[PDB]
Amino acid sequence: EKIVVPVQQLDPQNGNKDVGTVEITESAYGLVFTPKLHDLAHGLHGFHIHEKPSCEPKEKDGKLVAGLGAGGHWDPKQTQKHGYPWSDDAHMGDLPALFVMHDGSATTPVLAPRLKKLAEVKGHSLMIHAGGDNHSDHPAPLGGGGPRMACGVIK
Amino acid sequence: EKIVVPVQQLDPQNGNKDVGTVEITESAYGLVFTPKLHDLAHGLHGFHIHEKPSCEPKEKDGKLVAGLGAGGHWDPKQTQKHGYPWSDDAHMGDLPALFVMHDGSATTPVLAPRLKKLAEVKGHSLMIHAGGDNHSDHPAPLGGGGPRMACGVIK
Ligand code: HEM
Ligand SMILES: [Cu+2]
Ligand SMILES: [Cu+2]
Ligand SMILES: [Zn+2]
Ligand SMILES: [Zn+2]
Repeated sequence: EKIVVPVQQLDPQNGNKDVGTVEITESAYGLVFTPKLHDLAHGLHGFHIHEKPSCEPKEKDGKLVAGLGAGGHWDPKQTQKHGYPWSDDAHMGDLPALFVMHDGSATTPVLAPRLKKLAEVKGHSLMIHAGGDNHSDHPAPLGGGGPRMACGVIK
Repeated sequence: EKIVVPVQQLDPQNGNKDVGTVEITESAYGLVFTPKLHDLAHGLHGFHIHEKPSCEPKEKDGKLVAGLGAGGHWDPKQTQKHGYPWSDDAHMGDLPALFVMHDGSATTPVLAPRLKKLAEVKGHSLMIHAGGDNHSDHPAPLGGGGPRMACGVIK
């Protein structure tokens, strides 16, 4: 089995852009997230599963915020702490960061060892942030991901 | 409890340079390699455990080849195939790639889900290549890592 997650670059004002897919598969050691993305900003990006199966924007402080409809990091165990993908004190949605090369493409797979079966992740959203991920809530909350750059619904 | 691996940039002609350490720790999901490196060439770099506890150069067909004293990828199960860290068909030494930022720093930890205890990696070497790693032997052997850029002995 695999899940093919369609991913859009988010722009609530001018309209989202299709940027490819991320394929989720089961390895013998956890779920593998294999990007097949194009036309994204180069850099190493925070990459997390968020709670709600939505990539819609939401209003906050008289501004429409991209991706905010996805809610927070997926946290079924209620750690209320952002962390490493191999830490049991981290949100279940915390994945290794996603690398976009200088040409805007992302093709480097990453493992989430705590996630074992595809059924676990259905009904949630897959988010790529503008910033990175130091896998801590310090010095910036949620790894320093910041704005939500691209998103797809996992189902 | 950790192994602190001292790492040098390899240059047989001009002399090696000290570039920091990589710390190895146990997690509940395998060994974690946490780099604390500086002044390396930027890029996504192949990162593997090699067979021999040496970072010395070795002459091959009349050329002194940096790091060749380390031997090949550590392959105790004899897969004879370079692959993903989460595949049982891959060399045991196959790690996720090492990110070196433009400022020369490497600080992004990676997981080896098939390695469980610190003792298993002692007596080997930790290699960082000039090239990348597509975790295949095609289109280039050994993921396209090419030359050996930096190394430390795991003790
Ligand atoms: C770990 C994170 C990063 C890695 C591994 C990385 C690596 C690279 C590599 C390998 C290249 C192409 C080789 C070269 O021409 O030098 C490159 C190009 C470049 N990178 Fe990065 N980079 C990272 C993050 C960033 C960030 C955050 C920025 C700035 C937003 C940036 C800006 C650039 C620019 C301007 C180029 C030149 C490509 C061009 O001429 O259009 N990089 N980077
Ligand atoms: Cu996120
Ligand atoms: Cu190697
Ligand atoms: Zn998180
Ligand atoms: Zn290998």
